[PDB]
Amino acid sequence: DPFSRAKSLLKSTILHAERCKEFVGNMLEEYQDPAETTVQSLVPINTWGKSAKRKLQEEITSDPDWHQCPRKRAKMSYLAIIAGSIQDRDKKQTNVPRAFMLRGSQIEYDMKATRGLVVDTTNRIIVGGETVLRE
Repeated sequence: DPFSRAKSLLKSTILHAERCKEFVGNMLEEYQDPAETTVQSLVPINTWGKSAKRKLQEEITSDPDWHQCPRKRAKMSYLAIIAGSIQDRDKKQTNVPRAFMLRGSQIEYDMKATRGLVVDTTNRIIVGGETVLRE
């Protein structure tokens, strides 16, 4: 199930800094990761990979301690999921989208966490309708 599968991954990364840092580094540099094939099943085939990796690298440069902050983890999780997604080899690479629909579904996934799978109201962080953090 794409929904439940996305929910599991994002909980593991948003709630755990060490796992999020590991996950992000593996997606950015393409090394083994337990969510490798999961990531590929969730994102439609796209041309966004290099853009996502640039974004990831800008963030690490500007704030090394990004993994300390839950809002940043959610954002970097979004970019990392795209960074490890299946790329269309025949098309020009293009800019990452701000949101996309999880593969084979109308489940929206938003980078700024306004809508869909991951929702951040500045009080809670809600993953798949389940509140996982509350300030």
